[PDB]
Amino acid sequence: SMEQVAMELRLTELTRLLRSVLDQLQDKDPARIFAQPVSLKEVPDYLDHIKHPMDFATMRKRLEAQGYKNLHEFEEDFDLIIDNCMKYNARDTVFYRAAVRLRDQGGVVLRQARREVDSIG
Repeated sequence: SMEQVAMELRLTELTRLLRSVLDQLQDKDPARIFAQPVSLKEVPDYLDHIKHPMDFATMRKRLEAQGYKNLHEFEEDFDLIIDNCMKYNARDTVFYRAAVRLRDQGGVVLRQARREVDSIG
């Protein structure tokens, strides 16, 4: 149906806007602390601590499959990245600190992304 195509075009254009958002957020992580999944070979206890691991590569795979239906879903995954790290790592660590800085800087980007998604529909 044409209605199904039109919905698919809207998902495509959301995907485009979320790719730009993802790029901008990842630039706020110049150390690449959040680029890849935590390795269970190197942190074998991780899944005892953190139930839903997340990282930028995993988000990018979901994005390229058009797997985010709305901005809320994408924000949920970004928040997991930050929140997971702030639980596993202590306040005095480079990891925790990196997460705080990513959260603070990413807020700016997400605030305007929300206006854009609402505005364009």
